[PDB]
Amino acid sequence: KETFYITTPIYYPSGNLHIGHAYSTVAGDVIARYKRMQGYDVRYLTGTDEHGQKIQEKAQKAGKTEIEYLDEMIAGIKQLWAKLEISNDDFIRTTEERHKHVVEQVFERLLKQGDIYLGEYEGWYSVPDETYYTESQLVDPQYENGKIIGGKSPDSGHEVELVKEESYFFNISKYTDRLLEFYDQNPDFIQPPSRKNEMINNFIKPGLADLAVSRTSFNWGVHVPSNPKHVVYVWIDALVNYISALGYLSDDESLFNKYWPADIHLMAKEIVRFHSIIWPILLMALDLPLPKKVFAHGWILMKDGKMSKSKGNVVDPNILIDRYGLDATRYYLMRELPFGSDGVFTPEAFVERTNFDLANDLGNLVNRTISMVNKYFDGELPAYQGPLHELDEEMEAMALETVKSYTESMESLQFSVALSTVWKFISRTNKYIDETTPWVLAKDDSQKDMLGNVMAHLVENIRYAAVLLRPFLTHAPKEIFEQLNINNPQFMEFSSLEQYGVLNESIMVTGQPKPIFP
Ligand SMILES: Nc1ncnc2c1ncn2[C@@H]1O[C@H](COP(=O)(O)OP(=O)(O)OP(=O)(O)O)[C@@H](O)[C@H]1O
Ligand SMILES: [NH3+][C@H]1C[C@@H]1c1ccccc1
Repeated sequence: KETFYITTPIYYPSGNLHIGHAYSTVAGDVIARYKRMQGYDVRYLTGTDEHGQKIQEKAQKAGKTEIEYLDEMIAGIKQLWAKLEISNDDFIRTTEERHKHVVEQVFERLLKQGDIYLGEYEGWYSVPDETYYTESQLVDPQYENGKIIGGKSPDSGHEVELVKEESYFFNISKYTDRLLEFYDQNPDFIQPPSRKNEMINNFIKPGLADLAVSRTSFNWGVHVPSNPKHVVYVWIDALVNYISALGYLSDDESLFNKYWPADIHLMAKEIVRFHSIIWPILLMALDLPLPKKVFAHGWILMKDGKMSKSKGNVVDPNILIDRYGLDATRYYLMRELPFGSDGVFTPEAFVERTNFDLANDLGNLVNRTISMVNKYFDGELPAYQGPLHELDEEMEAMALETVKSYTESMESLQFSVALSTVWKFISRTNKYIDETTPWVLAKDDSQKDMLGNVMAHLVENIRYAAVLLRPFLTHAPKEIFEQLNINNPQFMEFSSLEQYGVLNESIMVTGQPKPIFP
């Protein structure tokens, strides 16, 4: 079996996760499930970014130890992934020894190699962004005798603080030409490629400054073994999760050798710089292969901009699932919000997706079909014979073309296009009923064969849609197979879509049709 390794960002458990976090984790889940159905040996990693002042200050404010705070927050996150039915193969916490020990080895190795040297970081820092800023990067900067003496982060808009402490530096500047050479040789590395140029212009052109990779002013993080008063910079700590979770630097590196390098790192656009500059340079310094692709999706937006945990301008996925069901929540996120751009959430757009696409187009397609099979054939769906109706040959071709087009969208992580292409077919299947007017055929017994043929095409079309939706919807496909009494597990797999009309034996469909949705 060919291997496929996909990761989400490990999220800061600094508050309740929102549909932004759900998008990343569902998107990763869809690709994992898709890749498993394609016959790949899949590992899907998610986790939590638990070190740094951002978390430590949240714990102290809550009046709790960092670890009690974190266990309570991680509990909330793991409840959400369970409810969203995320098929992640592992959950990595940066507070785990399997992670901390790898971060220790990596730092000690880069110190020994001389990539890391002791200095002092004197400059601006955003605790909420866990990001170093130059004075020119600050928004609403404050001037005093012609000097910038304060300002806000350009990312979060939180006030930055002045840092002046002993710090270990990683000489990332000497890897600049090698990184630019890598981009020249691998121009498809960031997807979509429209994110690459802004990142090079913003972060490499001005000159790769040496990265402050340790702190002495607080103690919540991995301690530098050779200099324990130093704590590893949360972003060095965090990035290592992708290889630490595979048992890199452990006795048995079988998981590492099998799944590294990662096929896809998922993220939103704001942390591309960490995954596209610092991460590849760190991997160069450790002499490890680079990730194959960074897939950076857009932001889910509200009326007041990017949906943000710290801001509070949020939509809780727990509310959406409890109120409208899981299928509607997963469908909305993947369909309404194209991967390669930003998208505004509205409750109106959510209910329209939920009611018109799921309940009406798909839900009513299944109900119409089973109702007619029960009415005309007393529940005995006649076996597929061939394209007996003059519309069938062309529709059977559309079924195959839907699978082909769907595949092309899925391989480029164009989830919204894959789903749009499936719904074009679901719409055409509904239109097949309107065109064939099977109620007219039910009159004479001379048309009983053709009526059977129409029923067999409706059901095979539904089966195609159900199989293609298995990565996206975890409830609807199983419910559809149950109600149609399709029990062959092979007829739920991608290979069964290779030739139209697999149901060549008669089937008793459910005598008690229930709504597929919610
Ligand atoms: N608005 C959003 N749209 C899409 N994905 C998002 C959004 N917000 C967060 N994410 C996902 O979570 C990642 C950022 O993780 P993080 O824990 O920093 O969330 P946050 O809401 O931006 O945090 P905070 O508001 O506390 O700064 C993104 O890279 C993406 O994977
Ligand atoms: N904003 C931080 C969550 C993202 C992250 C950093 C490094 C590795 C994985 C995830």
